[PDB]
Amino acid sequence: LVHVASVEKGRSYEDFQKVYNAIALKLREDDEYDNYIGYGPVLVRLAWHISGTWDKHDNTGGSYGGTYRFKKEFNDPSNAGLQNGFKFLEPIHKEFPWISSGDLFSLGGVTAVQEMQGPKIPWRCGRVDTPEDTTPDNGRLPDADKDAGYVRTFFQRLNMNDREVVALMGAHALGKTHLKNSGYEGGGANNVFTNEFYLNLLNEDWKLEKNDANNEQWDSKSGYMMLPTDYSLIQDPKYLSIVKEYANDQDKFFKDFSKAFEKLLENGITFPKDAPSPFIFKTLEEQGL
Ligand code: HEM
Ligand SMILES: O=Cc1cnc2cc[nH]c2c1
Repeated sequence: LVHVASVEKGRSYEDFQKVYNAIALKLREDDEYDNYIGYGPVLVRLAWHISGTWDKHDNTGGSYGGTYRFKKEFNDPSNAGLQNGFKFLEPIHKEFPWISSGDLFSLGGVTAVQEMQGPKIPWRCGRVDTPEDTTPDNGRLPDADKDAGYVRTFFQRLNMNDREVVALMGAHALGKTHLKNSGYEGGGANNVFTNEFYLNLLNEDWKLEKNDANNEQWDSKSGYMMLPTDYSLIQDPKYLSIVKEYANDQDKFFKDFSKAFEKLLENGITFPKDAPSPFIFKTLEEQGL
């Protein structure tokens, strides 16, 4: 399976910056969502889940086809809660009907990260909607109740190594878990992108507890929580070294996350040699907007 990036006809950087801006302005406007967390975290999760279906072996899944728009994927139990992100993006897609679904979902994630003061994430356009029969089956997204060995093996399917996995997981600084969504509850409720995931892992006094859904999760008195898969990053000595690195170097985390997140969003896509270079969008703040 080959998916060649095809730039939306006649579109250039300015077009996608307009879309970025519309997303960012709405992020600013709809500030009440999820007890004032806002839509930032759920948009990042959405971009990851539409990408995380990829299988390097046969190039099925991936962000390219925008298949989350189809009920099989939309209704994946692993995607519970993401409908909020999709609804957020609906009016953006109405305003810019020319953008592909894959481009919109992935751009939503990039916009969210940047607007939440995260690293710049270069982003390339050209994903093309594919038919409903190309929607990957449920069950390609990761379980949270597993250990480091599971996480490592899982991410090999997405062609991610230890450093890429540890960097990507830093997105768990964002937002919170919702019992009704995932069977996990609580967390920092933050909407600012920092390396705090790693500092929390290393610095909090974690207690393995059972939540109201009868699932185990690690909790701190400060009110933070870690999934078993999160906590596995300090149980595995190779992961632990990287956690310590990011806990002690904000810039390095930002740079590595940016690369890994772009890679994640671009897995499965062939970019022609004469495709535009990746765009780096200005934040609203950089634009004085
Ligand atoms: C082993 C890998 C992973 C597991 C098991 C996992 C699992 C979860 C679970 C269970 C939640 C709670 C969802 C809810 O109840 O609302 C969550 C939230 C979230 N995840 Fe992950 N995740 C993983 C990797 C990632 C990656 C790679 C990213 C992005 C790079 C990411 C981004 C997020 C974000 C931003 C949230 C907060 C969503 C919100 O606040 O609504 N996760 N994750
Ligand atoms: O409190 C830390 C925290 C916040 N959000 C998430 C999401 C998954 N794991 C998390 C942990």
